Amino acid sequence: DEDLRFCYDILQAVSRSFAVVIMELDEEMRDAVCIFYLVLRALDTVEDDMSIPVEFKLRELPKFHEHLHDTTWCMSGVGVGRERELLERYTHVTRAYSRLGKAYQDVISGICERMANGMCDFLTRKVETKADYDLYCHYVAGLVGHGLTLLYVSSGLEDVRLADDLTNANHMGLFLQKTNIIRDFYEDICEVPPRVFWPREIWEKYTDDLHAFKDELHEAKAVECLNAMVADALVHVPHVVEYLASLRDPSVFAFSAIPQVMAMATLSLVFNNKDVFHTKVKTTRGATARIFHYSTELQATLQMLKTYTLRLAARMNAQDACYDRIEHLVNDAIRAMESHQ
Amino acid sequence: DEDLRFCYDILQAVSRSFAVVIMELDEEMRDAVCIFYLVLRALDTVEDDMSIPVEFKLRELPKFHEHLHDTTWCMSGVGVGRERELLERYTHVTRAYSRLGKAYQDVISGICERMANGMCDFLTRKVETKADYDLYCHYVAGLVGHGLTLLYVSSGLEDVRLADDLTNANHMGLFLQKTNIIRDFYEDICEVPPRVFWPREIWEKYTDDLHAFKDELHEAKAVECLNAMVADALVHVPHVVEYLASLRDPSVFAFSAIPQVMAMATLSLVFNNKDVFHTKVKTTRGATARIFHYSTELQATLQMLKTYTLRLAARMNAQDACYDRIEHLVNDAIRAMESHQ
Amino acid sequence: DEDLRFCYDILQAVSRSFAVVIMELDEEMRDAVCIFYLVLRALDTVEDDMSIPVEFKLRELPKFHEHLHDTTWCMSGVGVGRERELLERYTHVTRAYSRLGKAYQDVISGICERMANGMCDFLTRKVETKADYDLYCHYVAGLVGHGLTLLYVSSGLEDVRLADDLTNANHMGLFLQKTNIIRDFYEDICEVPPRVFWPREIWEKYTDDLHAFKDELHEAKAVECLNAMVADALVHVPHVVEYLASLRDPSVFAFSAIPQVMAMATLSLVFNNKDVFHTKVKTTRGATARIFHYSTELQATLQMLKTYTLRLAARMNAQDACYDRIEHLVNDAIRAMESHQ
Amino acid sequence: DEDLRFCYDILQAVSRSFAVVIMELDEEMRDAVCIFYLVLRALDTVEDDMSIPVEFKLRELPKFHEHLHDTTWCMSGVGVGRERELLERYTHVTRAYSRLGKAYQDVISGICERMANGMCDFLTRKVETKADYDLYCHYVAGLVGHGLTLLYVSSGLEDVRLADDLTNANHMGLFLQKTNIIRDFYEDICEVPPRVFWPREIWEKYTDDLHAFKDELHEAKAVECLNAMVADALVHVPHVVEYLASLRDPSVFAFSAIPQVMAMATLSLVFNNKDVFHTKVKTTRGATARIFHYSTELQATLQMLKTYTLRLAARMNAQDACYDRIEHLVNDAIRAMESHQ
Ligand SMILES: COCCCOc1ccc(C#C[C@@]2(O)CN3CCC2CC3)c(Cc2ccccc2)n1
Ligand SMILES: COCCCOc1ccc(C#C[C@@]2(O)CN3CCC2CC3)c(Cc2ccccc2)n1
Ligand SMILES: COCCCOc1ccc(C#C[C@@]2(O)CN3CCC2CC3)c(Cc2ccccc2)n1
Ligand SMILES: COCCCOc1ccc(C#C[C@@]2(O)CN3CCC2CC3)c(Cc2ccccc2)n1
Repeated sequence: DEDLRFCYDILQAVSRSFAVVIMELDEEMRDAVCIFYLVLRALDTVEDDMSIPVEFKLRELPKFHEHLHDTTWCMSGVGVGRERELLERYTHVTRAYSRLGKAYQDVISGICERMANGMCDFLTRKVETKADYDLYCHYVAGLVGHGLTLLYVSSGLEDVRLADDLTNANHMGLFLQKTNIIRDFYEDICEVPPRVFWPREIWEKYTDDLHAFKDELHEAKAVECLNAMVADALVHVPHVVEYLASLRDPSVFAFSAIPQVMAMATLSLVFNNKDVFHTKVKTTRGATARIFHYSTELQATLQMLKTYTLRLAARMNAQDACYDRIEHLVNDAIRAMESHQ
Repeated sequence: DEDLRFCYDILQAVSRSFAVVIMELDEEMRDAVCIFYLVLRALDTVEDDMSIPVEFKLRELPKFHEHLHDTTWCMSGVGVGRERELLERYTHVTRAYSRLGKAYQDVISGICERMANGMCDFLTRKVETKADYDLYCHYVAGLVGHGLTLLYVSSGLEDVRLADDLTNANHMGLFLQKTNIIRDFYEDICEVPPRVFWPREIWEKYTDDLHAFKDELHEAKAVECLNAMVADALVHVPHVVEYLASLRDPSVFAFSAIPQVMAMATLSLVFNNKDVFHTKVKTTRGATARIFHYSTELQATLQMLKTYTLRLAARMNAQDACYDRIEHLVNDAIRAMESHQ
Repeated sequence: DEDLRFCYDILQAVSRSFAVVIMELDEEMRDAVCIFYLVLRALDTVEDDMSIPVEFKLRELPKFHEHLHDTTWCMSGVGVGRERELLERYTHVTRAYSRLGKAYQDVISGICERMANGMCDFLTRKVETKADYDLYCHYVAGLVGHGLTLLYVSSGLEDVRLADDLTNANHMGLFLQKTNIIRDFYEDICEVPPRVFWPREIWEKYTDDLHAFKDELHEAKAVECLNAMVADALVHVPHVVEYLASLRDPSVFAFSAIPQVMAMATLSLVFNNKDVFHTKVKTTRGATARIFHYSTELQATLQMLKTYTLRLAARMNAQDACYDRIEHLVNDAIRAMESHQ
Repeated sequence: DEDLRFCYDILQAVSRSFAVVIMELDEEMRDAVCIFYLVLRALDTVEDDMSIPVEFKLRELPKFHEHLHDTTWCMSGVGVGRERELLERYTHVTRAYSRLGKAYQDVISGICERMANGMCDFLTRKVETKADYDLYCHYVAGLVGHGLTLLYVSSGLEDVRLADDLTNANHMGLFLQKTNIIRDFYEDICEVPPRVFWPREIWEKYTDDLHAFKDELHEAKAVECLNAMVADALVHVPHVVEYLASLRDPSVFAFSAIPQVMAMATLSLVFNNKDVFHTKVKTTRGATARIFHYSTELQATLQMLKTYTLRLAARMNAQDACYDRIEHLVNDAIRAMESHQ
């Protein structure tokens, strides 16, 4: 019992936000998801440490998942804060892993490698085009979408058919990662070395240097560039709706809907707002609470996404460049929503 | 009309959950059970209220049922909040009561009296032996099983052969009560004054002072006594199944299954759980939602009780000495379960 | 009464359907047919445990029919569900046995033995050819035909000049059994350990791996392999009609016509259907409701059979590999039905 | 001492291909390689036997490596020829295993267990994609390349850095295992039941039924497919050239180079050759004698490899489909060789 407790204790300590949503699931579902998260967290931890040689990463990450069967493996000099204790006591994670159904072990191990390999691809090349941006997000978010979906099936809580086409599942992950990449633009831009995710194929149409946006000036394009990033994100919404409306199990739904609705609300805020280049754009605790409270069933869930979407569209002028691309990205979204009510 | 609307309004107020389950019954049977619950409720409001003297209770309780024919009666000095209001306006209960079929009225009175007496017995003495434990749960729960079963037969929805041996009916109520007694340990002991139900004949083998389970120091002995308790409740599982399998009506079944399935799920969570000693362990709103949805038919019900049963035996370790008492009990439970598939 | 009650409350607990058809019969024969069924199922239960030794079967099976007196018998560690209860409390079957007339008693014994050995012959061996097929079905199903036919005779209800030739009596059994083997495939293929009854001589022509059928990428050949199975079945049809036509007792006809009609209906549904490889295919409640209702006399029976035989021919087209063939088999069937109108 | 005798004895009886290259190793390292082989050999005998329930393999194969410490362990009746005698007296192995550098023991156990679970993972599922193919070859061959590589470093004969990247080592195993699968096509497709490894993602393009590759009628699409397989295998060559060129110890190089060269020689003979679909194409013993004699030095090895890679290419012609892909892969392997000269 000491193993699973260490997992949940470090989970809540390294990702309190997500640590709350995950408590929507129960029994073995939450157990697997918890371990699944920690593994990917450990993986990303190593891949994020810049004091680690590139080669070491290029040959260790690809076989990271192999340590999932070695109940003796662990690290000692890596990890930021509590992220350290996770790698130093990984034994608890792997030992808990070996208790999950053989079905859960595979999805986790499989995704861990696929993601790890995807990370190695970007450890040697920059993110220039949108394809790169969509592929990168697919590795750190999209695949996460695949894994979870494969879990709802292996659990028997959802219809086996939910895993034929994972396009939407991938969309579920992209909507979150992108909404995040946008908001967390300032924190990521100043860090040394600077971690950039915004594709040159999008910001180059606005500036020569990206780290020139902090400056209160150029603020006119910063917005236009930001909106371009938002629009690019509003593309996944329609698919997000489709994926949610395909969920039947109440537990699996709340765990899948809460993050999405939370993202749409986040976008409706960061959209067409300069304050994104200087500080953290967060939703009010009241909005956070309610979302976590009503996103238990489709209807009410679609009912909120529908609201935030309008509060996103109803914030720009026909003078703002994207009044068109958005006016459609909004209808396309609302449509999908209206087609399930 | 208005009396009924009060009873149903006070119901969801004093006990939401049950107020949702009771909706599984038809207006006919529902009106009776709702009043049956409020009677036993107002009765408990007197027993559990330590703010008043014992000579007041042993004076009022014994003749509580008699008040059912006095639509004027009411008590205005016992209980807290809602429950307190239930007594000050007990009139509505008796009102609607007089509007019930004689058959129902009598069953509600017989149980109210027999329970009232039982409460008095344990009102001037504690629970030391297991027999005490069982006998008590009988007076406050087992009898409810008898009453309900009698109401089912009386109504005609269930066959008369059901009331031949109220043994399994008693088991139904015991499984629920024991599960609650096991979960609300910390809450009941942090009561002023402390409320204890765990039979001395049991904790006596793990500590001389039950209050030691609150301190982590005795975490081992605590969880070791907790598992002993859970083991005591598993004895009723095989019987609960039999009773649920003897029900023919779809409405009565659901109303009888849901609670049982909710208890098993809860029992699988608090099993070998130490959190039980510092907080209240509960199922996820989503899981309790999945239970209300499928506890409509026997089979679907049996596989849920099965799953949760297997979950209980899984969270078990071979290292500790309770693994044996249980392994044997889980089999008798799963056996009886498969014994109907 | 205490013994038959058990025999009935148990019969009604494993084959709800047959437990409804058996009531078409008369008290004298019903009680007999009932015990006759139980004994056989009690037998199949022994012949169908995969967590039980082989040298236990024969050593115990061929002494099965012998143990049908010795009212002091019973097996405590056999099957699952109610079945094991039938064996752990087999006693009620042996006294209700003698309690019952003996003209039948001998028939039960005769087959009970024959069938048991037929099962022994196949325990270690398996089905490689259609010869193994028709043979196996003979022991488990065909013989039930001989039996029932015999019981019919000895009861004076049917002509003694009917137990002379038993060919058709075997066809009734094979048809019923073979139809179940086709419909209950996925259910059997998923048995753990696996259960196979399909002639190696047949699927060796549409594939090289039977378990493969679970696939969705072998369909085309899987269905035509199914068509072949159905084709093989339709060979008994003409002989089924003939038998039903000979029966002259209203009560004995219904009990012998419904199962057949139910089979033809099911067979006319599984034919050229892929759904058979991922779920059980069964007649709608309304369809089966009409079957029990009309299959009381010959004419009505022959008409439904025909109707269903004309729905199995409506699913195929010229492009089919068994098309021009089945039209032949479908004819031989109708011809027979049409020669009694 | 007497036990290593049994080990080498059995070794020379079971494996006639590797037995020679192993015997030529340096005593110390050799014993571990001998036992390492005998271990995997015992494991395989289990997976490759069709008289065992696959329901008990999945439950015990993953435990097989545990017996490596229990000198009293052995298996009663499984496997034929000498392989049977292998487990019956598996003690000689385990006791010889005991007296080996703990490092060697850890490597054998690790690979053994990992390979075992890989077999179970492929006992239920089959090879449909080119992923299942590479993954399967990985479990039963790539891992062997891992173990040996680990054993090399463990002995100190090779630099500790040889274990850094095990990707090339994996390529080593795949080149051998694949060449055999391609060469043993006929021998395998004519089994009871049949054995197949050629990925559907490849042959589904050249036929509807793989078995159709035995008829002179489908001789055209048979070869065209065989070429697809050869190309797939020719992908691992470049890495093979790299791994060999990384070995510094003569003993290790000879043992590693010979098998690789032999495979390429065999591949150059089966390529575009159609006798494969009915006979077992092989290298003349005089050729495998020339290879053993010269594959002791890098340059000599690279040379032989090149000339075998060249004639494999000088086999196809313009009118051949694979012509283009072969050139690329061939010249790709060539360049790798000329790179180390
Ligand atoms: C129904 O579809 C569900 C789609 C979920 O989409 C995604 C997308 C990205 C993430 C994430 C994340 C992290 O911030 C946490 N750790 C894993 C990747 C990164 C960095 C370390 C996550 C969070 C996540 C991570 C691991 C397990 C579950 C969920 N989910
Ligand atoms: C088919 O068998 C049915 C067995 C039902 O078993 C149980 C067991 C315990 C309870 C309860 C309860 C209470 O908390 C609510 N009130 C009545 C007894 C106590 C205190 C006041 C109850 C809830 C209950 C009580 C009265 C009426 C309906 C349901 N049922
Ligand atoms: C007028 O001709 C009548 C032909 C009846 O043909 C058949 C064929 C098969 C069966 C059957 C069956 C079982 O599923 C039930 N038990 C007996 C054999 C198997 C397994 C255990 C049965 C059902 C059966 C079994 C026992 C007694 C009566 C009928 N009948
Ligand atoms: C320097 O890199 C060396 C790469 C060697 O590549 C490979 C690839 C495949 C095999 C093999 C094999 C087997 O047929 C024999 N047994 C082990 C795996 C299978 C089945 C049972 C083997 C043969 C083998 C197996 C065990 C010990 C030594 C060699 N080696």
